[PDB]
Amino acid sequence: LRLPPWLKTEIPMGKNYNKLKNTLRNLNLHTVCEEARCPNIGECWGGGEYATATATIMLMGDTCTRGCRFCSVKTARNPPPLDASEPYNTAKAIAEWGLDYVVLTSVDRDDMPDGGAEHIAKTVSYLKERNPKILVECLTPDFRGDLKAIEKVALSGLDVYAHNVETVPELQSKVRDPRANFDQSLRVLKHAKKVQPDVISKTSIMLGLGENDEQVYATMKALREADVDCLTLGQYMQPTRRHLKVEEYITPEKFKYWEKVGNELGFHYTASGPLVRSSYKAGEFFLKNLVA
Ligand SMILES: C[S@@+](CC[C@H](N)C(=O)[O-])C[C@H]1O[C@@H](n2cnc3c(N)ncnc32)[C@H](O)[C@@H]1O
Ligand SMILES: *C(=O)CCCC[C@@H](S)CC
Ligand code: SF4
Repeated sequence: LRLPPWLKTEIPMGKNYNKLKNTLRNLNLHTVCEEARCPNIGECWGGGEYATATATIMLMGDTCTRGCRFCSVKTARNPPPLDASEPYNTAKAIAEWGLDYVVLTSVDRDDMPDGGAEHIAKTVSYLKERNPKILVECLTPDFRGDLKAIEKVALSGLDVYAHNVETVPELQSKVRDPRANFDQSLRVLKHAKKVQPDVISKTSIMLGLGENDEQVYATMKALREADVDCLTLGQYMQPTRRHLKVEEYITPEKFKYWEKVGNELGFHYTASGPLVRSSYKAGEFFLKNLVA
């Protein structure tokens, strides 16, 4: 039981924030920020000085078919069916908020035959046909290794394909649902490079789940062997008392250390920090390292 000082946040202020909160409920859309109970809700939904207010619309309802021990998203054996109007409503809300870069994610839908690859592809297609110059990033589930489902999402005009390994291979069984493993997540990023050679790969790992420095170095080196372009490192924070406890709060100095090691291995940009999540300032990192 430890409580750190550098992981403290603020109660969400509602200057430019209720516009996003009321838009998500007008279209009956969900977001991973509210379900996962992220502390960076105020920073991402409301730019302090000059930060475009962005969000992470979570598709296919607020209930996941999997039960990951680090995630607080609701889990049910059979979630409600797909909403056909979700891909169309998402494209309207994103263009309404004036975003030049958007990130989209969804819960795992193991009950769907394609796992929702067609539903995600229609959300990106409706969003790119409406605004061709907008940048889209998809935080895609593993689809249980369905190479056809991964191909359908990667060929939807996607700019950055994102799928997280979450933690080191030695902690896949304790942290993630058994339907997801380390080698499976790498085959999601590898196949996205084969089907779409000009795509940008991106993944996110979490620290504080019992991993050591030796295990983290081998994971990043294996990701570079998978030709993964981008990497994200962040401190795992306990969502609820029912979930996993934090094992070790990584110091901000060591968080900066892995940023240099990522630059050594050749990662196009390594975003590391205690509060750094997968989509945390993802558009700001795109403008600083992925142009030229
Ligand atoms: C809910 S997942 C959605 C992607 C997809 N459903 C999957 O997991 O394969 C979105 C992100 O939230 C993050 N997340 C959930 N709970 C977290 C926590 N307690 N601390 C840090 N990150 C968390 C995970 O890292 C994950 O990458
Ligand atoms: C608490 O740590 C949950 C963090 C959720 C991060 C979402 S908003 C983006 C990956
Ligand atoms: S797959 Fe795991 S991390 Fe993703 S929404 Fe479901 S329980 Fe949460």
